[PDB]
Amino acid sequence: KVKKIVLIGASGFVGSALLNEALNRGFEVTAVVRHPEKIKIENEHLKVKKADVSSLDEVCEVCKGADAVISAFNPIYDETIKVYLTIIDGVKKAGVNRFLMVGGAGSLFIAPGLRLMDSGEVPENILPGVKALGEFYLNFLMKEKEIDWVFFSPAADMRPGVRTGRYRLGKDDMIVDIVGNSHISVEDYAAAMIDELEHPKHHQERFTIGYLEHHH
Repeated sequence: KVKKIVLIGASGFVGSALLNEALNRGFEVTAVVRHPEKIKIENEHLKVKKADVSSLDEVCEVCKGADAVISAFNPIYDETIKVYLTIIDGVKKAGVNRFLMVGGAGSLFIAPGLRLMDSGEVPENILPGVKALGEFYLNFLMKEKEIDWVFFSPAADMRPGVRTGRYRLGKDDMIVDIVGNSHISVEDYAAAMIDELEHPKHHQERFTIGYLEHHH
């Protein structure tokens, strides 16, 4: 079973949510962040380390021995795509067989043959980053066979909320509620990610999540 893991980019709303969810469930975690000072969690199953995510040798070194690696790394952008690659290649060179990545909603279908990125529904101010993340999955992950990867596409609108434990799990189509909105809490997204880590249901593929009920 999976016991020891490395969490790359264990900061921000998502990285922090994954960090706490994994420790609370008995995992021994090595969190890699740019600013260790921001983390004040006290637990004997936790190690905090700094690494140059853009350096292949540094990513490879910190992942050695791990049972699995989860990356929550974010975020011109041809440099970004380049970093997404260095991470997965660093993980493969370390010998780990399971890699889980926090994805985006851009590559999800909102209609037959139409992905969210190409629809115009994405806010102008974040389109560049959305496209780069979607392109990495589509043009790189989809051809990878030398590791068991999982790209987890969150709902179009993800923010801090409640850990309800109730939601729909999908594959490639965006999940929307009765009102037509696609959303999920950061806490519920993390709970699902650790569920996939603890009890594998997906292999070399992308899956997604979203609420079915609507808040009032």
